[PDB]
Amino acid sequence: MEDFVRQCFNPMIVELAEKAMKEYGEDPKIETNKFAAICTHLEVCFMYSDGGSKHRFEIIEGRDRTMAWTVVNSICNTTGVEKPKFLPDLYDYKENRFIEIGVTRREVHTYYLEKANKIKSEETHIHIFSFTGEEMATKADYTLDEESRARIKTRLFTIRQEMASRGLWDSFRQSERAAA
Ligand SMILES: Cn1cnc(-c2nc(C(=O)O)c(O)c(=O)[nH]2)c1
Ligand SMILES: [Mn+2]
Ligand SMILES: [Mn+2]
Repeated sequence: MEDFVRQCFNPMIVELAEKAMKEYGEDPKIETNKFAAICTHLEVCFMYSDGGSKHRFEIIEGRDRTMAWTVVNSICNTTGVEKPKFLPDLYDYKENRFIEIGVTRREVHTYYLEKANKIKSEETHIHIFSFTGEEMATKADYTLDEESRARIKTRLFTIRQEMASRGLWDSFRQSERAAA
């Protein structure tokens, strides 16, 4: 499993996963499912930011916690936007709002209401992707164009197929159900 992760994602993502893992106190060699999930969340987040005009998105995910909070504060103190209570993943300079990306292995609408009640924000936008090509967003506003969202969708599934081609998909979808 660990070997798969390291040859499936790019070193830059892999390294960023390992960092966040050790911060929480988690061993990337023992909890290899959480390893793969973080790598995935990262990738999805980067492809999502890619998706706008050059200066559009601010990437909050992947940074160091302290530095990430400093970024948020800078936005709130400049746009007027209400400060969130938990760390989002992006900010949209076009739609004047924060974004939270999720990647789940259970239902889009199940994961949505777990994240929304956790943030309790009438301003932070939400967007959930699935390993089955499904998506849900606050007020059904999906931010990006069809082509962009479809690419991430495609990719997520390619990983889903890839794990299953080694018999790691069952264990991976079970582990998220084992977490909640
Ligand atoms: C219960 N749980 C397990 N993993 C997460 C989780 N944590 C984070 C995080 O920022 O720590 C995410 O961005 C994310 O998408 N999921 C939450
Ligand atoms: Mn996050
Ligand atoms: Mn997220």
